[PDB]
Amino acid sequence: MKISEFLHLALPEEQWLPTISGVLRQFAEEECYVYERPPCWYLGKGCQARLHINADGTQATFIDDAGEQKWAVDSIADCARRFMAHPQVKGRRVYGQVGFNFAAHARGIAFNAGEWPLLTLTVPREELIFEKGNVTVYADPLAVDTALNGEAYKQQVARAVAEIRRGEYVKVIVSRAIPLPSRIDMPATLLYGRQANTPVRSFMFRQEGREALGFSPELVMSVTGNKVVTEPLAGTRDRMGNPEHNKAKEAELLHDSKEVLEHILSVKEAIAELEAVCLPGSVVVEDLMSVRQRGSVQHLGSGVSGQLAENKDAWDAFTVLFPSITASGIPKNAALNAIMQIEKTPRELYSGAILLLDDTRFDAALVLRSVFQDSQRCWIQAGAGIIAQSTPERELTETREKLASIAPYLMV
Amino acid sequence: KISEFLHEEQWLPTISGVLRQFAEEECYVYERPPCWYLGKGCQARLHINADGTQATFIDDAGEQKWAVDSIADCARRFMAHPQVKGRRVYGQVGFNFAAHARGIAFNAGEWPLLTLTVPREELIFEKGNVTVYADAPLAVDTALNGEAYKQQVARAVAEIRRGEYVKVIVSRAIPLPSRIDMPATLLYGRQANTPVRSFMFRQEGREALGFSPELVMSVTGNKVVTEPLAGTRDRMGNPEHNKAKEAELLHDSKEVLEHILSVKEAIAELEAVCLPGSVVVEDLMSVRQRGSVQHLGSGVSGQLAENKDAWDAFTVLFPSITASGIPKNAALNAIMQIEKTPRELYSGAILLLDDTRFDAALVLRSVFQDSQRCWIQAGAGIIAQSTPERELTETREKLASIAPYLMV
Ligand SMILES: [Mg+2]
Ligand SMILES: [Mg+2]
Repeated sequence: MKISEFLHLALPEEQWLPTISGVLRQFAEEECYVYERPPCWYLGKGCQARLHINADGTQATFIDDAGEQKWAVDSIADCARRFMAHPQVKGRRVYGQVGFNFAAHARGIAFNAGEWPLLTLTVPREELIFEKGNVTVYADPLAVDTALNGEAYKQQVARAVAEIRRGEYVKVIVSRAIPLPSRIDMPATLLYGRQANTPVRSFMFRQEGREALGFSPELVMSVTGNKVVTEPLAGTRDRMGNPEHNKAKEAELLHDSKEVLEHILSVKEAIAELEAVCLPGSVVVEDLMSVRQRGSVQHLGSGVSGQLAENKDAWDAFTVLFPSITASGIPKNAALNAIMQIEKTPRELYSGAILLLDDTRFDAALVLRSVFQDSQRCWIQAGAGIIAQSTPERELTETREKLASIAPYLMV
Repeated sequence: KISEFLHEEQWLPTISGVLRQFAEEECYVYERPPCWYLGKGCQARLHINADGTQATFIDDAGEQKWAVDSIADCARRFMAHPQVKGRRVYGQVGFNFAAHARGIAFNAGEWPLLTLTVPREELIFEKGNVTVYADAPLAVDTALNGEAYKQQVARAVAEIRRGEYVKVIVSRAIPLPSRIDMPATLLYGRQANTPVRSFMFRQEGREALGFSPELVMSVTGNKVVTEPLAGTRDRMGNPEHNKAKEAELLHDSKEVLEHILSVKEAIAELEAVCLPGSVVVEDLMSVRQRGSVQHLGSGVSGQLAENKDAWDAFTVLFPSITASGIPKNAALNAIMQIEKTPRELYSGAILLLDDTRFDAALVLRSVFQDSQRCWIQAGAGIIAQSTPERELTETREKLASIAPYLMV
């Protein structure tokens, strides 16, 4: 039983995000969740009920006010379904994070565990929903050098290009972590970062000593009723200039054969993924290869949709779609294998998903253009789609173009 | 009126037989799985002459001249005519229809811009039955004159790289040593192909036959579909060869780019005539087997707007982007400067209109003959990245879909 209150803040638009970050500052050190899905910002505080999957997928724990329960881990998706069905959870927004290694675990691909949970789902104790200067309450500058270690990355890209030329796989996203000098101030980074971006969703969370914040450029998946959508963005140029340099870069992208190829190969794989969980004949491209503006960078983007088959649910669709093809590679299983052989730090949540599940929707945003901090590390991370035609130098520059989406706006 | 219903392997042979038995008679043959249609004679017809200056309507009662300010409106008038309404109509649309509909100036050829015919008799071949309704291979050298075509391609590449337009189909006509036996060529060529539609028409001393690899348009009720194919490799080797060429096609950046450029234009074309938000890609860039060649193919669909009919959709979609170019009007003008023989029906459409459809097949992989010329024709979509030698070879791969099956 939660009490609710509605407040009209007589606030100008300019003050809406400043007010949201100011609330977040008041949350201090408490566990919390922030999700932007226009026209709303959803803020959760504390933990009423949580599902926790540990880093190697061997232990599932359900926690609520009756205590901890261990659940069987025969399928993480079944644990998720059990969570969502629970009396503590039905009819409440659930805030979730899914780590990169959830994929290897679901697919029976051996992997070296990182430190972060594979999956968590949380119902918060308190919530604030901001919309157009109204609020509903439910209650009971860093300098970072993105050029550094750029040499070792070019080598990783070389290896990938060489492995693609040998036929091992067709596309792989190779990424790099940039260790940061200190922990960051989440509220301020959210404020400055967000105004410098135009993401499909924004998020921030703090849970069990781990935090992340980011400006998600695309959906892994959205399900509303029986309709499932995925939004592959792939093929990039900067937009770090005048409207003229940007338009020239847009033009240079829409017609560059290499980028078009990398885009369309990814879209075809997304179609194939949806066809696995959808009614025959229902999978269509609703928007084909249009340019999407994302702060420092612009990308070719497509929207693909289908109707879920009678025997499939949103967790089946999620398991197939995860991680985004555009953040992993083609064929997906081969690219996942390659990422674990080429990359030398755990991705953790990078290239994973942030979830908001509610009455009408299962919403899953791709974790890119994000910052991560825990007891051991504080970092940003960005990657690039590598294909046969890729060259190490362009791909290093491309990772810098993407890092410029967040790195300038990291605040202490 | 059904007259006879007499109970597949014998269908082609029978069609050939009609064509032979009743030569000197106008005949229209159309394949749309699971049926073949054959029309004979002429109960009513609309004829648009080669420069689009005269529309003639003919029925039994005689001949009429109709106002020809809009060819589409003439076609609509024919379709609502009391002698036509409720009957299947067999049609053809020449390349220069587009120029005319678009108010682009053109040099007229010899063939009609548009004909629509209601036959006097019809045979329908469906599920082991025919239903009757009533009131030597010639050797062709496809290498000859390739140097002239390569200069044509080089000129288009030059114009594209100057920014004059993005894509154009440059084609070449191959004059044949003799007239061909249409019904035998139909039989022999059909067996060697897997087209989306087949046709053979004979009308007013002109004949054309072919194995259409894609639809310009199909309208069924309010749903409009178009089927751009673009991006080609041979399928003329062993299955190992052919599967390797299919994989090479799916990953060749030049082919994928020329394909997606075309698909995006087809989307834009459908958006011009469909309900906002209804236009989708039902099939994105899958390989389509077409005899000597395999192609990247997409299927694009939409719901017609309340104020648009199938003729509005046809005039936007014609000729196929994949047989003309991008932007379409600029490409049409380029074709008219670059090519030196009239396309006539090449890159045009064959139509079948009935109770449950407006179907329009793209005219490629076809042979043509009249009182003056006997020829086959094939082209290639040229973009900034094209190589004249490759495009020449591609035309020869395409021509191999019909040239080996030309029967005298
Ligand atoms: Mg890229
Ligand atoms: Mg081609």
